[PDB]
Amino acid sequence: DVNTLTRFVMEEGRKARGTGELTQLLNSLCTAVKAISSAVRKAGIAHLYGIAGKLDVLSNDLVMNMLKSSFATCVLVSEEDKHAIIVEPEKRGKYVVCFDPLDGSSNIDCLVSVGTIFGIYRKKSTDEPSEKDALQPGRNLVAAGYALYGSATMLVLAMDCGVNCFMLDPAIGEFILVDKDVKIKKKGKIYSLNEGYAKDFDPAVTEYIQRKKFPPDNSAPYGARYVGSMVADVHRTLVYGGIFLYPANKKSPNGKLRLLYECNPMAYVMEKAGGMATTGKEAVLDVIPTDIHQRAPVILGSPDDVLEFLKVYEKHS
Amino acid sequence: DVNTLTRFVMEEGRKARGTGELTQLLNSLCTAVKAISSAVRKAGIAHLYGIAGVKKLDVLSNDLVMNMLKSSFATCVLVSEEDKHAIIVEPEKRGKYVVCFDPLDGSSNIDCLVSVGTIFGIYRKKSTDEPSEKDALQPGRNLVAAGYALYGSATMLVLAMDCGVNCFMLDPAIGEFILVDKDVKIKKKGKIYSLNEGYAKDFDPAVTEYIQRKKFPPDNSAPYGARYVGSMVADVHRTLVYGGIFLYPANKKSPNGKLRLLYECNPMAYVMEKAGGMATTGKEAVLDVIPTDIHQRAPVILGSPDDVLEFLKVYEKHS
Amino acid sequence: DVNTLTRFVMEEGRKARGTGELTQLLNSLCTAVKAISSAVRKAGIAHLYGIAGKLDVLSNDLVMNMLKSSFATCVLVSEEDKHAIIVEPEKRGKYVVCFDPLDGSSNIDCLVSVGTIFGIYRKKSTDEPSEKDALQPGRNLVAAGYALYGSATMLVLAMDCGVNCFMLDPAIGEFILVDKDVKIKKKGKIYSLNEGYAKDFDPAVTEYIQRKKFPPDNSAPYGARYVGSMVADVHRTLVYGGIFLYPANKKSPNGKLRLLYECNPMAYVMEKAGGMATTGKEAVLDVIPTDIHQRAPVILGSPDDVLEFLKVYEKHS
Amino acid sequence: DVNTLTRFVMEEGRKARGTGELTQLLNSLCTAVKAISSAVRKAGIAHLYGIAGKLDVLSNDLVMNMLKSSFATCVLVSEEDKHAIIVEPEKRGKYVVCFDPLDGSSNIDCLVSVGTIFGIYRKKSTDEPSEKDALQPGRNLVAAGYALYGSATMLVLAMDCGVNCFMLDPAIGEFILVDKDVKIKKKGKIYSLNEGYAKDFDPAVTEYIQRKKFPPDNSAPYGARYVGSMVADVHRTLVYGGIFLYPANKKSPNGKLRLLYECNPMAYVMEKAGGMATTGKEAVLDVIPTDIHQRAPVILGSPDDVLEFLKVYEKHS
Ligand SMILES: O=C(/N=c1/[nH]cc(Br)s1)NS(=O)(=O)c1cccc(Cl)c1
Ligand SMILES: O=C(/N=c1/[nH]cc(Br)s1)NS(=O)(=O)c1cccc(Cl)c1
Ligand SMILES: O=C(/N=c1/[nH]cc(Br)s1)NS(=O)(=O)c1cccc(Cl)c1
Ligand SMILES: O=C(/N=c1/[nH]cc(Br)s1)NS(=O)(=O)c1cccc(Cl)c1
Repeated sequence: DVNTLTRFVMEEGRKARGTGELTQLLNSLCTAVKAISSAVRKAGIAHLYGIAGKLDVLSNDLVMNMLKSSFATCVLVSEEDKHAIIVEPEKRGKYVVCFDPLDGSSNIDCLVSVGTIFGIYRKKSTDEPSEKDALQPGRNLVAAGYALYGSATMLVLAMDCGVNCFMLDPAIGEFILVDKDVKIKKKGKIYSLNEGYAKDFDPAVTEYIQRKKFPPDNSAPYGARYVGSMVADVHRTLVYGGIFLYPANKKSPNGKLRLLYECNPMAYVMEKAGGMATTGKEAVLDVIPTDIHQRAPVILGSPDDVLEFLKVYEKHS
Repeated sequence: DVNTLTRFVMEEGRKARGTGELTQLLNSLCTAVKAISSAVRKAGIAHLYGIAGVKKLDVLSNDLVMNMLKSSFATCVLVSEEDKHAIIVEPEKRGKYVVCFDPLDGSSNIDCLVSVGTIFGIYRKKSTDEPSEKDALQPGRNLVAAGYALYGSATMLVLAMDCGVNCFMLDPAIGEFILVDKDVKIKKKGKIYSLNEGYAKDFDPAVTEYIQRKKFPPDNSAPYGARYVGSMVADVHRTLVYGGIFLYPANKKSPNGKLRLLYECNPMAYVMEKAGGMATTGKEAVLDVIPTDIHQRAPVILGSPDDVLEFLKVYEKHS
Repeated sequence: DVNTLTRFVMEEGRKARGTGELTQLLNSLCTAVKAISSAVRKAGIAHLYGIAGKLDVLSNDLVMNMLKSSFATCVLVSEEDKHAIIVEPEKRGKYVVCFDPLDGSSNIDCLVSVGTIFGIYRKKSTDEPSEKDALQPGRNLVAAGYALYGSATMLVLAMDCGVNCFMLDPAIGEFILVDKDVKIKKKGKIYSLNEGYAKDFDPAVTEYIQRKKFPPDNSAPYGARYVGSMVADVHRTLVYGGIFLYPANKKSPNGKLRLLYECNPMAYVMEKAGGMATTGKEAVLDVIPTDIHQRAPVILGSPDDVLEFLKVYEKHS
Repeated sequence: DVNTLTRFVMEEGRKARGTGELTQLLNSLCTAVKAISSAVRKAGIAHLYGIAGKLDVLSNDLVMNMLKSSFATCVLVSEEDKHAIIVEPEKRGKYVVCFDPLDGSSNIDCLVSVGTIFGIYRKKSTDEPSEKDALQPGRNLVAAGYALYGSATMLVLAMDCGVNCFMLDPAIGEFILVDKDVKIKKKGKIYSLNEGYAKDFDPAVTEYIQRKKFPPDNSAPYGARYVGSMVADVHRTLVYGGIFLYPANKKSPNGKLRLLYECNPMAYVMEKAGGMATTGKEAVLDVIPTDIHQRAPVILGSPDDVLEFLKVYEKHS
């Protein structure tokens, strides 16, 4: 039987006998994603160019509006907003969502794949909601995922039941389930990082990469892929296996990427898919945050590859 | 005024008082590219998943381009990455142009939603003889027109001709290519390098040193950033937009590189040069190589002239 | 607040504290309507004309398959099928659905508006599901409506809460709520029927139509519109007021329109809009059917006009 | 061999060895139509209804700006504008274009089919361009036709070579040629007019219609259809045969439909497809306009139908 994202969320919902609040939130987000996809693919661009005589802002506005009006959220953290948004009393629900509405967008000039990253938490207690409700480790995530706007638009959604991939059929505006209960490869053949900054690498990253290009065990060198758009690189890592790194270098002791709405959601997907995600010192999902916009170093991917990185990291102490 | 691919080509076609054969061919190419875009974006996939309840994308793309160009009445010889021999347009349908194309480059990785693209190169038929494969064995310098469609976050057609490089965005709401960047030029010098470093162990000594300089400059400037989508169209378009360098060079294991000359390297080299950039095999100009085999490979280094020169410096230092 | 069909239905569903079955059915139906729309609008027609080297049947398959896989239905009556379809046991839910997957497709050659009409009942007994479960008077309906594939695609949904119209935004495949709680005008200015067949008219219809064209007082005669496509004429009757007629006569004593999946859901929509629908002898919604494909006469629309028609009808009784 | 509007026009443009100016006019009109089609199908309506927190006017702007920018036109007349628009000198071309950018749009509240109608003349006078330039009889037309935004969008183009029908495939934004060298039936079985004006009909019309309902030879009575939107009524007349009438009445002593951009284009299409269009007095195409917004009575369709009507017009002087 054909399955759609809306249908799959409603049946998972009916199974868990929940109130429907998580379904309303996910459906609202699904609508936002289709709106973002439409804009990203430049639908209606001819009007801008004067046929009848911003994108990251629109993306944020779309996600903000869709979630507020969902009556399922109370606290919203976005890459585009210095402070958490507190949902007005009347539209309040029990969920905290942290999102990146259009990751990769500063490089949209070249039509690079971009994406939307999201993670959903249950609010902490009865206390009037505040920014603190967002300061939660990944381990608390109820659901997470992303929409990649690549050659086609795909939504990846991870929850307790696992990871499922839905392709947007733009002819009908519907996410079709194409990959069920997906699991990452145990070990891959591709590593992904910005090698351009080799100079600043932690000695362990240097040795790990060296092991990829010159294995001392006669096996084939890994290929390298690095798009520079996190959703794109993480998606390829999920689909093909391998390793993706944005490591802590001595000048950036906490990485570049953001914990709340890039690192945590991706780590949740990875683990739900049977891969791993570490900062080097600990599981990404175990980091306890003190700032909504704080950074984290991150290495994720196939378990065999991330265990191999960790083993090297342990050696260098 | 608002300009569209078709408006642009008819406009240029009139300025030069041509027959309209090249215009008819581009129009057809544009129709096939919208159809490839639609399918790449997975419109109608719900039916394949049994919503009511065929072809692989590379095959469909090939059939779309072949069939559009044939029926254009503007072509006589078609070479595709997908077909071993040149296709010889049947006589009733024959025109004066030779097209070499890769109908869906980068498709071997379409499983992870990577940016894919269509690449094309157009030649005037030289000789007087019945058309044949040999007509496609023209050096890059003979190209009347070339470019590519990139099916990325959005769809863009890049069209290069004698008058420069023009970038058209597809508005899928109306199915028009909108001219959004006129007469494009690449930066003299960029801050990105693009190649598969995974295969460093097989690098040409010259490639190894060039890359080491990018990562640890001797003049202590800031090191370049690295990017490699692994899809040529995407890597070459970024090169064109942010400047820098893209490499797919020869080594011992592949003395002639991996990328194809007629339908990948030539068209991208032509684009690069019309945008005032540089494309080299290391020993000669990509555009100057005389082909002997329609599917022959070429090493390619292309991008900002200052990066390409700097690579040649290092390549010369190693003979 | 922006509202969609999915969000609307989940909202009305949580208010009523129902299980979700109705909502899964409406979501499935809505997905089918999007697919019918895309095909009606000829998306992908270039492939059939050879760019690379049934519509009534497809519309039927889309609805049948989406409804079957909704888990919300047990008996399906279609214009297109001789007998009722009984959903296999693993898939059985509580609703009986009666539909016309592509009303008006008869004249789709001239690109006249076509539509999808549906009516939803609850199965009444715990008997094994059979055709008989579809033999309910329209008073028994839980939901009814239609999709109109016209200049735009619109979904009109009637429930106890009233009639709501949703406009499909094809950019994103969401039906947007555009008219809340619609009511028909008390009296209209438009009469709609096939006047070409006047020689066969009942003498009551003849006189009623004669009075529309030749008022006894000094009032404006009525204008006339007849698309010949039932969804289009009914939707116009809904928005502008007036009367639509496909009445009985000597040659066709039970009219020509089908009761289960044409007259009943239009009668329902009309009555929820504060309008009327009669056979001439009784309300359409009170007819007890004995055959799934039985015909009914229908005269519907503004209450003042239908009451007037009934006045004239009775004069010839 | 698949054919598209742009390709067909180029092929035709090359045969006749023309300069390409008309091809640029037509391509520009084709682009305008796709943009109107997309607005009429309400793409991006979600943004108007607050998802991120006038159509005849837009249809007019699209057609005007596309025509102006084509360099192929000098004088433009539009249903929407009081006076002829005189193209600025730097953009001037040789063609005069009369159009109704969105016909039937007054009833679009009910999602009735709408359309775009155009007629194209070569400028005949050597005077500076002015309104007079648009005042030629329809006999002078070089090309005419319409787009019908029905259940799908079709462009109908009529020129010297006859009438051709193109279906818009909105997946790729290309009009695909679907019916070549179209001919209307010699005699039809449907008549089309607003019978609500029966009180104002002159005796010839009244008699003609009587015959359609009560044939004096015991052939089958005609069916009646009247969408009330001219493009739809005329397209059906084209596709199925029969007759479409809009005679004069007390509100419209000179008739209702506009001669320049409603009656001429349709008459031209009708004549090229082997049909007829009359005012009762003379061919619509032979009427010599004096005002750009002047109206005309029109009776058009199958030849044997218009001939039968003209006989009855004769019998009443
Ligand atoms: O969807 C829910 N409940 C429902 N009941 C009926 C319908 Br239709 S949806 N509940 S939940 O939102 O809390 C939930 C629980 C688990 C998984 C999901 Cl994805 C959603
Ligand atoms: O289009 C051409 N001529 C025309 N005549 C009328 C029209 Br409309 S187009 N000629 S060409 O195809 O040979 C040509 C020449 C130069 C540039 C282009 Cl891109 C196309
Ligand atoms: O949807 C229902 N309940 C729900 N619980 C949670 C979600 Br999310 S929907 N109930 S119902 O399907 O029975 C129903 C009841 C009344 C109206 C509607 Cl249109 C739907
Ligand atoms: O198109 C024209 N000429 C051309 N030359 C090359 C191309 Br490509 S089009 N001429 S025309 O515009 O005047 C013309 C003539 C007859 C029919 C048409 Cl529809 C168009």
